[PDB]
Amino acid sequence: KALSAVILAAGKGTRMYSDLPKVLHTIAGKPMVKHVIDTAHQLGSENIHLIYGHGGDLMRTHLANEQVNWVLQTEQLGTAHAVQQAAPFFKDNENIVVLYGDAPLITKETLEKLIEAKPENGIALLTVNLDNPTGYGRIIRENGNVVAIVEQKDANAEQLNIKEVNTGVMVSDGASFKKWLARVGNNNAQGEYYLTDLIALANQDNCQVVAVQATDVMEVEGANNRLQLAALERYFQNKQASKLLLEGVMIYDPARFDLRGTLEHGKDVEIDVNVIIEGNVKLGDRVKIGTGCVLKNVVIGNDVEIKPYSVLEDSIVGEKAAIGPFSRLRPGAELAAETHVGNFVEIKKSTVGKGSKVNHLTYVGDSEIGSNCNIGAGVITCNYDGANKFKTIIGDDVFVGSDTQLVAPVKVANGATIGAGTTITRDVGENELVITRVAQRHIQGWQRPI
Amino acid sequence: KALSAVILAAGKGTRMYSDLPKVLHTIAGKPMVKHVIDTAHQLGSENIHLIYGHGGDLMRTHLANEQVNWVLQTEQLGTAHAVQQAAPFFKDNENIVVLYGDAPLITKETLEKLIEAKPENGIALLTVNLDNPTGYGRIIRENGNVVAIVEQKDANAEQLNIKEVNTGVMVSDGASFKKWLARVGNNNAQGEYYLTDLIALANQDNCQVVAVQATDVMEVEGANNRLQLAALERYFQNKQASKLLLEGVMIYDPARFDLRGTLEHGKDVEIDVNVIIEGNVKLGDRVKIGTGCVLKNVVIGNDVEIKPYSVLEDSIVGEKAAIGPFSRLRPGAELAAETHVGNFVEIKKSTVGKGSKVNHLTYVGDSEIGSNCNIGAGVITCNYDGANKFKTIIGDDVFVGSDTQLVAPVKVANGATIGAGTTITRDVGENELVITRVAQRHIQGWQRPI
Amino acid sequence: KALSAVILAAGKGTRMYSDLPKVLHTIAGKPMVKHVIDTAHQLGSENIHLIYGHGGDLMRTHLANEQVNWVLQTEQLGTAHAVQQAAPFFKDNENIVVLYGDAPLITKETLEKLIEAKPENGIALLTVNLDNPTGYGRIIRENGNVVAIVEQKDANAEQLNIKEVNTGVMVSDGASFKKWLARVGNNNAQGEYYLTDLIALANQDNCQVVAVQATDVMEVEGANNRLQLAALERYFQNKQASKLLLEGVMIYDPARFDLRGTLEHGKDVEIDVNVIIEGNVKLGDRVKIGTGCVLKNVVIGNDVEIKPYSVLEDSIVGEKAAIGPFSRLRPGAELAAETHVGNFVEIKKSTVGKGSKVNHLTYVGDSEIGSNCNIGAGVITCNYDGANKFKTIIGDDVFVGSDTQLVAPVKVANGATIGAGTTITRDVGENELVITRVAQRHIQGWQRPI
Ligand SMILES: COc1cc2nc(N3CCc4c(ccn(CC(C)C)c4=O)C3)nc(NS(=O)(=O)CC(F)(F)F)c2cc1OCC1CC1
Ligand SMILES: COc1cc2nc(N3CCc4c(ccn(CC(C)C)c4=O)C3)nc(NS(=O)(=O)CC(F)(F)F)c2cc1OCC1CC1
Ligand SMILES: COc1cc2nc(N3CCc4c(ccn(CC(C)C)c4=O)C3)nc(NS(=O)(=O)CC(F)(F)F)c2cc1OCC1CC1
Repeated sequence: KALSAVILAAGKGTRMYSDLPKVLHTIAGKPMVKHVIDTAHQLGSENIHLIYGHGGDLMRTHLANEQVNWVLQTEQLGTAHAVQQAAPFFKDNENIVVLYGDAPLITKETLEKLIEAKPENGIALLTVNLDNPTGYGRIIRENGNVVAIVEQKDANAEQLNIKEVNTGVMVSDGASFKKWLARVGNNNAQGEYYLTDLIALANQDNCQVVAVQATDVMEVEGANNRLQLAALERYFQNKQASKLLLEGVMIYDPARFDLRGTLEHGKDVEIDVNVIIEGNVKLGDRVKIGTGCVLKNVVIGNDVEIKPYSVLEDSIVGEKAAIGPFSRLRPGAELAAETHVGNFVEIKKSTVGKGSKVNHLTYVGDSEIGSNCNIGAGVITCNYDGANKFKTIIGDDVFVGSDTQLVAPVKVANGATIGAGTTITRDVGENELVITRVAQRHIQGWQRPI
Repeated sequence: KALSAVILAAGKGTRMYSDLPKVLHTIAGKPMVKHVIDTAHQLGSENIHLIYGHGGDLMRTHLANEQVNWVLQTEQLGTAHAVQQAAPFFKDNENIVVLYGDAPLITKETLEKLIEAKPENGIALLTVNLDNPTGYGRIIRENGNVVAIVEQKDANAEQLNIKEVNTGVMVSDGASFKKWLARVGNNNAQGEYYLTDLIALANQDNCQVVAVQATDVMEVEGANNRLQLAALERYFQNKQASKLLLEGVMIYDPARFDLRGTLEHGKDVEIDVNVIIEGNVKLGDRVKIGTGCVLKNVVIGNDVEIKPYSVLEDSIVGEKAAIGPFSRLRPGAELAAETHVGNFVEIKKSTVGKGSKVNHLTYVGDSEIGSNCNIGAGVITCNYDGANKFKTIIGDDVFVGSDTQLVAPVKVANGATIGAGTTITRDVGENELVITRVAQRHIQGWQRPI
Repeated sequence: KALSAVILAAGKGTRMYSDLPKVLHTIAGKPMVKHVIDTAHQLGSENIHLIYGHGGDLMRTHLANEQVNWVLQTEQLGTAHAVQQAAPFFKDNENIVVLYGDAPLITKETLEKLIEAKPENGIALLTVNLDNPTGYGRIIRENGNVVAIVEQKDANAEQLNIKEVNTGVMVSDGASFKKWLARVGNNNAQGEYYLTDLIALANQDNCQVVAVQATDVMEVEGANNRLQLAALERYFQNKQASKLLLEGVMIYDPARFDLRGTLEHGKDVEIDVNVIIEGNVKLGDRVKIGTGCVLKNVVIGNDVEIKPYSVLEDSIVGEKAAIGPFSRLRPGAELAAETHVGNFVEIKKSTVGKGSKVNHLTYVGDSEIGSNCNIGAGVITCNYDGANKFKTIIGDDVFVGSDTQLVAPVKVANGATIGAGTTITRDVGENELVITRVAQRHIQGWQRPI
């Protein structure tokens, strides 16, 4: 059969103590609900029906590009009534999986096992065994077969002893859902339609209710507060780190590694402790990343070593280049092959050509630097106090002496030499040597405090 | 009844291999004994009797402000004799809890349970179950009731099998203590009065000895060496991190978070991995703290983002300000709302006014900077080689060009413009433009090494 | 008896996905096989027979100084045939222990227990119990005594139930090895001589085969991929951290500590979270190391505090000196007693004399600085665009003003004073005051954009 999904994402998440709605809280840099959407799609869902409510505007701005059918929940009438709002879109002959935007770790493999165990015209539900089943809905079995679910507040002494609980995740065919949902009543103190009633309605229709137990508890675990979110984050990071390790990436300590995005890697990549990878990061062969580096949306060529406490964003680094320690690459930094970037160096929106070195205490912004240049310590690109930010153009084989200020817009042609302590405001021609003429007083026999 | 406490804090701590005495070793930045004092006070103790001895001078300097009664132990005659020194201060009608300055994690709740289980004229003692009870005093029970305690060196084959051990923590009324303590003899090889004898003396007086078992082993655990101290530190940090998480603080990884002081927080506060919080730190709503930051005695307004590897001490930061990465705030740094502090910037004892930006490679000390100023890269506040450190005063809307040295004492008035590479020694007036006139040699056809 | 060892180190390590051979992958900064060699030597081995093959050239370059007998494996004919290549070197009357260069954690103590349990003319083998023995060779016991080993692919339903497995580690006398090895046939599908056959051959010779069970599973664990390597690294680091803690080093969190080399320490040494120690590091008494520091091949005198995010390599630091935060010591940095090195300061191949201070935004290379000097913020040592790197010599009691460039080769004698913003190219004499004479335009009524 075909498949479509329903994700409940309307909940408030009061225990989060947040102006953000529950499902928008992130795991590895992306909202909980987004993980669930991706799994639903990877599962093969034709449609994804996102049921939303609380913090609606924030949902729509934060998930604008998500390939989903937006189903707004006006009146809060319980989960069965919410899914019923998505029900008119169900095709009779397709399976419908119900998921929760606050249980982000649910896997493709487990859901595939659940679908395949669904009997024709029946229900398949996910259940899980807990040492302490307190608070959750108990799974009721008559002679092996599943007949009902009983919540804590209704459970008798013996029922309270059942260690198998309801995860809320279930699969059934479209027509069955439409059929059973309509027959759910709200004769209760809270006056709302509970999704769990569908188990009894299937049994009363003499349809099979197969439970599939999940081996991994965390997979069906929901984050109701930030302690629980942190537990989920750590599990998810460990899962990501294990994969990379078995693929051949050396992570010196997976427990001190963070991937918040996607990583593309070559072979013999080494990643030291306390490194954070964000956005889209591509690493070529034999790249070495030292402790405390942060890489966000970067492309690193082969044989690049990144020394400790370097921070890179939206940057490109050519093969055999050397970065760090304490280097800052800001958006738009392009380093060609064999370039050197050293301590306390900031590079913004600039191209640095092959073999050029920028080794200490320097700021380069809005600049184009050619090949084999020597950019001295204390060199700074700046602007006049004016309207917009102009560019600095440096050619090949240029020597820029220590503590020189390059005032944009300015051009320094091939082979030029610029002496230490210079203020460059006029264009420098090819093979031109610029020296600052200093004026100094020398005072003899000046004695310092003894 | 009323309550007072006795804390044994005289021990040497040889296995620490330290010139510091055992109890002065820190958990979360404060001495072990200080945790115990605070718990004793929170418990409701009228008096706290600190028994001290080894490293006495260090105790008195390190705990000067502690609201305690200082009881010096001259002769080392065992624990019963030490408590006896505090005994003349016990009121007959008050409970007395005995605690240990090297078991820092003991909680208020557990101690409340112990006190309430104390029978009139009886004793209540804390005990705990261990898989491996080796080395510790075994709890001896006759037909359910506690009669004696037997140490390893006296325990027979069967007694050595008892898994319940003595934590040393006990409660009894004042008069009872005075009474039983006096009756403790020292007829032993080590020739000292053991506190444990009080169990037998109570039983021989036909008084009840109720044991209260502690559920959490770490709570009654003492640190005898630094391995054990580290285990205690990690437990204590995890307890602190859990609280903050349930209160709504997002700590991306509680296992890589350190709080060594007190934290005050608003809502939607996000704290990335490897952050250390020391002293008194106040965080407003929606503050973002990136990886590797250290905050010590700071106040952070709403909506401030602190980028990675920033270190702040005794500083104030206004709302919507931007700090980091690689920023240094030293004591006396005050940043007004909407200010910008960037990489490799050091700020010491300075006020920076609203909307001002200090973005790269800069040192500002002893300075007052107004609103909407632009402080260029490489700008440095300095002094003449003289006696004391003078101040630099900058008004509103001032432009200070790159790599400019401001030589204090100097004043730069509202709207002044200072060109790159300048040395400012004379006061700069309002709307005054200061440009350095450069002298340069230009040499054509200078060829660099090929 | 005497002892010699055989280490199998020829394996490919395909699952590592590396151009490095398996055994050259590092634990704590040194190749797996090197740990095994050191243990073999500490055990008391007269000879160490290194069997090698895959990535042979890399082995020989990476292990050049290892005191071993290099035994090249040309034809890959199974492990029994490999050890047979080392067999002509075995002395009849010595014990021979067989080890694996990919099981790096094997200890001296466990191997001593194995040797001593070896019966005369018999075999002693290491075995270990596993919950899940899947994939490994099962230990077969007849009435308590060890008779054979059966691999997964030959194991029947019941044999597959045996939870005791073969670690491959074994001891026997030289003559016995030579004797049993020769009698190993290769009548199998893979056509290779298996070392395990020696158990059956000993039993058929009516010789005792004693198994010694290992209590610690990780000790006999081999790293076949990088996930497993990381598990081994973490175990090994925790073992190293525990030792240091019990010796009196305060490591605030052993789970965030990394030692990749050797550490020599005094008393009351404090090491904050996320510190990496590499090469040979010596720490005197009461040294404080803050978070995120990296120390590689350094000597730190007594009472030195190293503030956070400092990186030191091949450097020497005198007693009571102050380093950091954000300080860089590059090879050849020597700091005398009571010196100060502050934020965003880089020091390369330079000596800094007693009480001198280098506190902000400074680069010192190839320099000699005397005692009690004041090196201002923004000070830079540089060179002319020439052939080699020349030296800067500064005497005692020199004041070097902010943002001064020192152009080597140059000498600044005792008691000289150098004003801010200076370019020093000529030698500065004793008690000479050098001030830069500035030329400035002042323009009144210059109004900035409103
Ligand atoms: C963010 O939005 C959500 C998320 C959500 N998530 C979950 N779950 C996700 C979390 C969860 C669940 C079951 C069990 N555990 C315990 C675990 C298996 C040990 C869980 O953690 C189910 N249930 C929900 N409702 S439910 O509990 O009634 C579902 C039921 F489990 F079937 F009962 C639910 C409702 C919801 O609001 C939409 C409502 C308004 C229409
Ligand atoms: C720093 O000063 C201390 C701290 C201290 N602490 C402790 N404890 C604190 C530590 C402790 C304890 C019991 C059991 N465990 C094991 C645990 C429960 C698994 C412990 O770790 C008791 N006992 C002490 N003495 S004691 O062992 O005799 C107390 C007794 F447990 F009752 F016996 C004790 C003495 C002491 O010196 C003062 C003496 C000179 C007057
Ligand atoms: C890097 O080089 C190596 C390392 C190596 N290591 C190991 N081991 C080391 C790894 C290992 C081992 C046994 C069991 N476990 C599981 C554990 C005890 C739970 C292991 O992890 C043995 N065995 C090896 N061979 S073996 O498995 O046949 C040895 C046997 F275990 F006796 F069978 C082996 C061969 C090898 O190549 C040389 C061959 C060409 C001559």
